[PDB]
Amino acid sequence: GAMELSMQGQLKLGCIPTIAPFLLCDLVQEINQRFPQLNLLLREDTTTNLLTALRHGELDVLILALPVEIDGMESRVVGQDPFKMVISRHQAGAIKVPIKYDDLPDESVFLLEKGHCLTEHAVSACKLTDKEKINPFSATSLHTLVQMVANGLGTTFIPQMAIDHGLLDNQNLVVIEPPGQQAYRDIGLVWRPSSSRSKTFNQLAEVVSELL
Amino acid sequence: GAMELSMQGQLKLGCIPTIAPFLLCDLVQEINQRFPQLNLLLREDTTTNLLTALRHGELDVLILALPVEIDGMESRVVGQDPFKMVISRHQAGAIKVPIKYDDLPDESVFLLEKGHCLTEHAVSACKLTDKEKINPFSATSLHTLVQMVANGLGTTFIPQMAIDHGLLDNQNLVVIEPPGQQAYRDIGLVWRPSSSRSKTFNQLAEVVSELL
Ligand SMILES: [Cl-]
Ligand SMILES: [Cl-]
Repeated sequence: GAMELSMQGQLKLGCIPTIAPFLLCDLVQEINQRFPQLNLLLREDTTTNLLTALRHGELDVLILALPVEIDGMESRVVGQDPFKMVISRHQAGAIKVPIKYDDLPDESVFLLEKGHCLTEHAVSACKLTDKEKINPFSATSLHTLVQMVANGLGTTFIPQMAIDHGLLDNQNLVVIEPPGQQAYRDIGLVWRPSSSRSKTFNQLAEVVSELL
Repeated sequence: GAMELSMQGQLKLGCIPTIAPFLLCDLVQEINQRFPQLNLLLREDTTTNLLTALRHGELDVLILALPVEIDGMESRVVGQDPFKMVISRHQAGAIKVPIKYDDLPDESVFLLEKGHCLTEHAVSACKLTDKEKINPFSATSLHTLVQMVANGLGTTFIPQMAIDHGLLDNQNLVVIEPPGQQAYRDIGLVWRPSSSRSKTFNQLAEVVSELL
């Protein structure tokens, strides 16, 4: 017979569509080795929906792009994710580098629908002020946004973690620096102040910071 | 001065999240060369939302997994996308091959939320009849579903086109054949019967069939 006897057990973690496919792959491989009793149940959803789920106790912690509205929550910024622009190789001649937005055709910049925080972060961080350059057809996923660029329709802003995880592979794209010397987004963890699991969240924050 | 003068112009194409990241990359590279004046505006959304958009004339054509409810629309099946199961390498010993669902632990099969047609297609095609094997926490994207499997939490069904496009890269997974000799989903194009662009859609259908 036998005698019966913080990074242990189950965690429900939410993450946005422009981070989850990329960073969470690395996070899972790291915690598999370093914290092998931690089981991560994962939710992918856009920022507003994740915040509601967090406030309602349906998720324990979020990995978000910041800043976004997170009134009343605890957060910790864990790193920075640079922005690049991308263009198809077959349109790369028709656009000169360094990029000056004023020299692009009108309606040449494709962006995600506004429910995705990537658009607000990229437009402000990369200083796109001329709305006439934005194409009126809004993209609805990062993959189909890139595919439209790969089809030659224009340009867009892409996070570095997507490039590092192969999003552009076999799509014959060229990666360009955007305007601005603050062309990145912050990445952070967000949780409830009343949570008893702060020690767990801060250990996870350290792991995530090492992946950025 | 100068004199002024079917696969030409703009097409709005909708596609589901478990196809769009994979097949559309190939489709864009093929049409870039074969039909260079065809501009593809892309929408990614789940099946029900795409059907509404198609019926309302907000999209021209869909690439769907079939069968799903498409009353009143024209469709054409263009190929078959096999299913596989996946498990983490570190749990691969604890699950014997060939897979018999009855020998899996209860709650070991993770599935997408029901708004994603992958779950109905995979469960019927791969003959999962024992609901006790399904984990009650539903996944909300194909990427985070795979990441939970990579974390060792269980197993799931994945479409072959995702495997062929590198979804499992660097996640230390093992690919297994599911039960059944009809373990695949049909892929098809769907459009309005009153459309005047049938010649365009049938040419696109031929291109897509060559990618499967
Ligand atoms: Cl978002
Ligand atoms: Cl769907």
